[PDB]
Amino acid sequence: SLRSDLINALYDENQKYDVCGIISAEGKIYPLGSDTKVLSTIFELFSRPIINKIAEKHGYIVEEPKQQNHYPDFTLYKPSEPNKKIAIDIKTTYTNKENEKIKFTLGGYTSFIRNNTKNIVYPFDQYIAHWIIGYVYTRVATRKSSLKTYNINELNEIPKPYKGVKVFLQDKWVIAGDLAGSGNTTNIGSIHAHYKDFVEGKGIFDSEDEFLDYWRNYERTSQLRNDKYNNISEYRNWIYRGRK
Amino acid sequence: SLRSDLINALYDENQKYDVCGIISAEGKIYPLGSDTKVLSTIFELFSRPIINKIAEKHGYIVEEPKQQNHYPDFTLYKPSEPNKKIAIDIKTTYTNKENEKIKFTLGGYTSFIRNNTKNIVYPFDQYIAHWIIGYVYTRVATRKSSLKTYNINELNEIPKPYKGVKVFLQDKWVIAGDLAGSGNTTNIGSIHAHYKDFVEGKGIFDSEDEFLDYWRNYERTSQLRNDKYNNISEYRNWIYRGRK
DNA sequence: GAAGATATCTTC
DNA sequence: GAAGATATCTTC
Repeated sequence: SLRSDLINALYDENQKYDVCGIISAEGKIYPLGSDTKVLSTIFELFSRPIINKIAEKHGYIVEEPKQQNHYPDFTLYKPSEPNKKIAIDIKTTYTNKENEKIKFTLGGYTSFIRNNTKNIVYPFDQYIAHWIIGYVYTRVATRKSSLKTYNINELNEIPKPYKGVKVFLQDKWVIAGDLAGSGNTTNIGSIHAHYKDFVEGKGIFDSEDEFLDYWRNYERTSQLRNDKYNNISEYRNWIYRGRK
Repeated sequence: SLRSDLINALYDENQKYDVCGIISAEGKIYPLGSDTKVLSTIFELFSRPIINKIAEKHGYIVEEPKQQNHYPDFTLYKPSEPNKKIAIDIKTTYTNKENEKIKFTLGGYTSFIRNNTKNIVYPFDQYIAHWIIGYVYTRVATRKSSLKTYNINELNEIPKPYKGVKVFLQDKWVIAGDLAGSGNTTNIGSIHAHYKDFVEGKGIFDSEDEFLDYWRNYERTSQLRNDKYNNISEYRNWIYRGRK
């Protein structure tokens, strides 16, 4: 499908290429940093051409936000299906040691999921799928060699600020958890699990609708949540007790 | 001085080079996006090797954070002078037009400026200077070639996601304003001005200490601030009335 | 201007 | 766990 094609394209691309720096048109190379502020951006840019290749070959139009801070990174839709859009968002996190638990922030829980037109390229109801391309890299301490510029034929001399980058595509609802991903920035937290649970889709919500509802009624602070619900069990009991 | 040499070196690199993408060790090129989450990271890395070079020419050890959200981007210091460290931060903003007013977020007003050791590589009292390397770009839109990947002999075809980047170096207190630069994430706001005034140093505070005192006592919300002070003027009257 | 969005992590 | 930090922007 588009999806299985996308993931194979993703793994493939990830297996064959290791990003090492930013190149200037004049040919000069600036190495990278080993922090997520850098790598999430790098990984976002690394994905762009892959998603578009695969998308294109499946008859889908690829549209990026024109304005800043509008979900999603990538809006996909067959021209014949304007109301069957697929939102693709790229998220990154790190691991201190290769093979340890990860967790992602899954976007706002007080923005577009609460306001059909807020911070989004197309009204939310126009999307049928919300996919997450999650990159995970193992941190690598910066070396002195990073503080230098490089030439095109010194690429492998350039040090990488990561090790073990693994990628996955999964449905946002299937990887969502019941714990906030951020505090002041009110993000949905994903499940706290190892890379494979994200691939295999080891979620905790029964459907995409349960996901959306839990998050639509999640209170911003623990004080407010402790008198309503704070985890999937208490949500269900809250639904049961009549919402409440 | 380290500073005039830094500013000049910055000017010149920015003048001789245009960042146009990320490069993989294998030579494949993914072009850049047009938002600041990309360009800030890009201008940030661009600056790394320039700052390092000038600091070493001037006999200064350069230190980046080991830790992730620890100011400053660069801690420069002469071995001989451990308590006379200089903090350097790279910040980016954009203009829809080519020469319009700009403003920067100058970092938190509730972290290291309030707790000597919070979110900072070295205690705040070991820094005798806090510099800002500011980048401004005019946003340009495209895609007629941004969603493809290029090869090294193709750097020329790549579209650059910006126009008119300008860079300046200035003491944070000298460009600090009196209005928050962010709400929930509590950032210091710079002055709202033209590129020239930042270069110039057309600030509003009397001294770095007035800058720090204003910001250390700034209430997080307007409700709290309307009963105290909300601008340099009211703050001064507040100092006068006996810090009350 | 004020508050809260964009994404992700560390601190408390 | 919660809350608040990292940086910058848009929305209100």
